[PDB]
Amino acid sequence: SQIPASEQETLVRPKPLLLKLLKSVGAQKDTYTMKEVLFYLGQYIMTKRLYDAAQQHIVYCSNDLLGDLFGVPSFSVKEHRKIYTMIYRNLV
Ligand SMILES: CC(C)(O)c1cc(F)c2c(c1)C(=O)N(Cc1ccc(C#N)cn1)[C@@]2(OCC1(CO)CC1)c1ccc(Cl)cc1
Repeated sequence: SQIPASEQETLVRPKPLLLKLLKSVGAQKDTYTMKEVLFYLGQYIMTKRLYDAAQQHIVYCSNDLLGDLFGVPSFSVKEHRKIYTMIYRNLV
């Protein structure tokens, strides 16, 4: 665990383009726990194949709405506080 359980559990409201992303992989609500947002972001990453076998912990999100939302061309799945901060930029 890198992120406290209580923080993972908290209900959040995605801004519209993050909601678009979540809805494109089957999410059907306006509010989610951060853990739920992360689950659907993972579904999106795996669906769009934003990964590479040579660097298995890197999400390659350039030229993708996810990259626009997070403001980076790539990031490491191991850096959870950095991921949370990128999500917070996208919550109401
Ligand atoms: C192959 C690759 C690049 O290594 C990869 C891709 C991937 F999509 C996931 C992982 C790894 C991984 O470990 N995940 C779980 C995770 C990672 C970090 C945090 C935080 N803070 C929370 N959860 C991901 O989702 C996994 C899954 C849903 O749980 C089945 C679809 C995931 C979710 C969301 C984000 Cl933003 C980033 C990553």
